[PDB]
Formats: sequence, structure tokens, C-alpha cells
Amino acid sequence: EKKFLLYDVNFGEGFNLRRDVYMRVANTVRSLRDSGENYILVLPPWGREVALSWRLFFDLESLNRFIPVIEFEDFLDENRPIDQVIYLQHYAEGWGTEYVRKFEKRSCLPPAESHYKQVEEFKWKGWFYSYEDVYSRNFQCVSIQGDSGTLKDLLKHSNFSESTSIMVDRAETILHEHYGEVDYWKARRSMRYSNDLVDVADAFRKKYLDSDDKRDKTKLVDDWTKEKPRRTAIGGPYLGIHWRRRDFLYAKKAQLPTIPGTAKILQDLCKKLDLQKIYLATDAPDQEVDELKALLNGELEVYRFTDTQKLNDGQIAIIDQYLCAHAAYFIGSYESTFTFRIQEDREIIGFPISTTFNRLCPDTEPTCEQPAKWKIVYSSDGWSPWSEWTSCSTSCGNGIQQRGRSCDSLNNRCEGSSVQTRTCHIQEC
Ligand SMILES: Nc1nc2c(ncn2[C@@H]2O[C@H](COP(=O)(O)OP(=O)(O)O)[C@@H](O)[C@H]2O)c(=O)[nH]1
Ligand SMILES: *[C@@H]1O[C@H](CO)[C@@H](O)[C@H](O)[C@H]1NC(C)=O
Repeated sequence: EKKFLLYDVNFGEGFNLRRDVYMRVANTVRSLRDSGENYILVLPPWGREVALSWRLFFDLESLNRFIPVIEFEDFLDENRPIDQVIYLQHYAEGWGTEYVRKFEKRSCLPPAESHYKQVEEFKWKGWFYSYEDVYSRNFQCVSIQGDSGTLKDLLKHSNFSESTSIMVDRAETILHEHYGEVDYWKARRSMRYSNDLVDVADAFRKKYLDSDDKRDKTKLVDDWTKEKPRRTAIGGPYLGIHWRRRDFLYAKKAQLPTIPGTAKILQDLCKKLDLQKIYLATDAPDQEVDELKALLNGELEVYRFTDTQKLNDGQIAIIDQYLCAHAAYFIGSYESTFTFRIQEDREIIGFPISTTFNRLCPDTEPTCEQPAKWKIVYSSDGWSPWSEWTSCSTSCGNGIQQRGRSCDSLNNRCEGSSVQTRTCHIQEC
């Protein structure tokens, strides 16, 4: 008995926050399947006016090794109705002294009812990834606190037993179960980039960066399930920088360097590491990149992927990430999920952690907070130290971060909390 899980996320969320939510939902599907449910994940079209296949960005065969996945267009070809939408929203009273995992159907909080409308008894209209003719047979809001496992529980609740296809909107509401542990990393590891994108990126490395997998020692097994831990990747003879600006300048100024600050940082790293080539991934306008270059030493060369051909903006972004990921040394931007996904690529490729978890400091704070070191994992008073805080659950609006610790109750009292939670807010949506 096939069942289908569809999802969407807050309209304002970017590509790389959406990549993280995929992992949350993919782990819900994993749990569902481990418990005997034949669930298939339907991949949501990439949109903000467009409705683009996952193939353009990712290797489906890789994704399919973790859980069964289909494109949304394939799902439509089966002529199956969407039986139920579950919207997903917070508990209006907010979380308490413990972060209780729970869910409950509740009246819809905004903007739910401005985004879905009952036009016939079994016809609820909504965005549905820009597809005008798609609709749901049923609709409701559910307040939820919890994780991939909690979502599993919700989807198995008797209230939805008659549905075969269910769409969970505002999926960013859900947290990772076991953040940074095996299954989190299996989901991350399965998101191999599309071969065509990897080919284009490798052509650039060869032609401009004196870089290929052979010399860089960055060759990865074709089948991600066979990856093993290593810290022996060298990378091409270049420095990678993700330079996040645009909106970050107008919601995030105090923790970013200026143009001269950035120049200084790059010059210093290049001297320390004997590198003369820099790969720059940035969203900044040409002028700003031009002013950066003009502040650098004449010996240093700055490269960017700009011969983009017929490639769409998301493909270009992936290419920038892959190129940063293969540098001898990487430095990224504060709280950017585009940067977070690069750090994860480096973990997978097998670089030393020193070369990966680095962030550009603001001009007046050279000992600024550096990113949390969530390292790749392949295997599964007496309190441990607290873990790092997780990345914010949301890239815009209010979200959640947590940190955890453990204690052996058999040989110690182990009093007090093993989890802390706090609100985070990266920028406005
Ligand atoms: N090509 C390219 N695009 C970028 C870069 N940095 C930001 N962007 C664009 O801006 C978006 C920012 O949203 P997201 O990926 O969620 O990352 P975040 O806002 O940095 O957390 C990215 O998806 C890209 O479309 C970059 O270095 N290269
Ligand atoms: C299931 O549906 C009924 C309304 O028909 C509702 O009372 C109940 O709260 C729902 N259960 C959950 C756990 O959301």
C-alpha cells in the first residue's frame, strides 16, 4: 500500500534552508518505512516565477538510496489526489521550561486561511507550487512541537488513516531528531549534486584552479552509502570564500566585514597558506567584487564562475558551493546556510576541520565567534559538557536552536535538564 508524503516551507525561506528541511522530512519518511509504512517522498518543485525539477540540482539516484523519492510531476502522472493538507503552526502559548514534543489540531493561525480556501466540499485551493489545477480534498492546521519522529507520529494518527497522499505545509516548524548523528548525516550524504553540475565545476577547476580530484585527493566513491571517514583530503591550490552580502547587509551588518576588511582577511590567509588563487562565491554586485579585487595584491588571482551558459540561478549557486568545497582552505559567512552546506560538503569530502569551520569576522572583532563544529558521523555529577547549539531551525522569522548533553543514570544521579532551547532569528522574511 503506497503512501505519498509531500511538503512545503514558509514562502520566504531560501534554497539552503530548504535543503536542510529536506533532511528533516526525509528522516520522517525513513522512520515511517522502518515502522512498516510504504511511504514515498514527493520532491517539492523549486520555485521562488518557476517550478523546477530536483534533477536540475541533485542526483536522484543518490537521494533514492536513503528513501524512495519521486518528482512532483511524476506524482501527478499517477493521477492521485492530494487527500490532505496539514498546515503546522506553533502552540500560541509557546514552549515551556522543557521543549515538549506534542501535536494537536487547532484553529488556524495566520496566514493559513489566506493561503487555502474551501471552494468545493472536497476541493481546497492553494499555492501548490504554482500549479493552478492542483487541489486538496481536505485541510486543517495542527500545532506541533517536535522533530522528524513527532511528525511520523502525526502522520500515523488515526485522523489521517484514510489518506494515501498527504502534504505537510510549513515543514520548517519541525526539528531534526538526533541533530548531527548518523541518520542526519545519512540524509545529508545522500544529497549528491547533479552530475552535469559536477562536470561543469570540474571543468572550471581544471582550466582555472590547477585542480582535479586526482591531485587534490578529493575523489569520492560513486555510491554515497560506501563513504568512510577520512581527514586526508588536500584540495586544489586555492582559497575558497563565501562572501554573503545583498540582504545580509540590510539585516545583518554588524557581524560582516567591510570590503577592506575582507581584502585584509584574504591577503593574510593567502600569505599564511602560500596560496595565490582565490575562488569567490558571492551574491554581491559586480561593483563590490571589483572594489574587492582592486584592494588585493597583484600576485593574487580571484576567480568566479560567470560563464553560466543556459544554467539557472540555483545551478550556479551549487557550482559556487562545490568549488568552495574543493579548496585547500575555506572561509564563509556568518549564519549563512549557503556556507553551512559548504562546510557539510567538506566534511563529506574529508578535509581537516581546521580548513572548514571558519567565518569572516567584522572589522572591529578579530576574535569573533567561529561556527559550531558539527562533524560528520558515520556510526551510531557525570554530565558531559553541553553540545554546540544546532543551526537555527528557520532562516527567517523566529526559529529554534538547541544544545544537549548526556549522563549515565546508572552510575550518577544525572539531575537536571539534558536539553536547552532558545529562540533564534536570523533575519526577517
Ligand atoms: N551563486 C551564488 N548565489 C548566492 C551566494 N550567496 C547567496 N546566494 C544566493 O542567495 C540565496 C540565499 O539563501 P540561502 O541559500 O538560503 O542562504 P542564506 O540566506 O545565506 O542562509 C542563495 O540560495 C543564493 O541564491 C553565492 O555565494 N553564490
Ligand atoms: C483529530 O481530529 C479531531 C477532530 O475531528 C480532533 O478533536 C483531534 O484534536 C485531532 N487529533 C489530533 C491529535 O490532532
